[PDB]
Amino acid sequence: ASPQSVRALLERHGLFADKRFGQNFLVSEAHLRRIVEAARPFTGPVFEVGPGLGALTRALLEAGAEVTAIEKDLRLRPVLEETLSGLPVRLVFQDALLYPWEEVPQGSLLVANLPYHIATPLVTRLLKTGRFARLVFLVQKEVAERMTARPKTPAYGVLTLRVAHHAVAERLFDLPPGAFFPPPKVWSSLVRLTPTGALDDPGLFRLVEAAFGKRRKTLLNALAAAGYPKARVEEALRALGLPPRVRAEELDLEAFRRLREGLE
Repeated sequence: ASPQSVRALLERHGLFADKRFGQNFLVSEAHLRRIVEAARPFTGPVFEVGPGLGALTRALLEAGAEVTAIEKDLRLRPVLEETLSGLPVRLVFQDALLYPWEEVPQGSLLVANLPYHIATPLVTRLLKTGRFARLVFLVQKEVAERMTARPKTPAYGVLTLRVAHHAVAERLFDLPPGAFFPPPKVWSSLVRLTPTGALDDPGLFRLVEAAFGKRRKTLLNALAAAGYPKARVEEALRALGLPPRVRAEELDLEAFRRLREGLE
């Protein structure tokens, strides 16, 4: 609710949160409301990864969502059981990487608060299922930048292309450190993904992973390192009108698909 509310709730449960705690709790009601708005309409059940103290959980329920809140930090069990007491919510303590995503109804909604820098494993797991109608991510600003990056920019990489393959992305707004307690060192952002129904293309992503394997290598050399024969790659690049020493970061999703087809 605000820094003293949170601190007092955590202390009741013998917890101390500073910048090392592992998460950052929403204390901004204005931002809370905007997040609920981003997730509408509630046309499928919501799976909320990282409920924190349950602030968003409560707001989602009040807006008519059905929510399954999935929390990795077992220390928050007494806190959430209290804050969610008497509410129609399912509370699960589990690493979201292990949650049975293949069980969720097709058309479900995913809302995830992922405060850390490397979000790629989980985002990839969720998108590969093809089971969500909408995914809303509250992430570090730099992660949102990667998810929505243009070619030839610092943020551009495998995660950009994974997102683009499965979904249309929107960076909706940023959130300052002061919206959270403890305040994080970086700004956060809210990103909405609307899946297209595209499922994995595993051969495409073996190529894309290889292409971005080493930052300061040409695409030719990066693919050679993963066992794509240079002679075959050279020819494929020639056929596409690409520079012989073109770099992975210069290629868009369409170009990666054409390259993959060329090599097959």
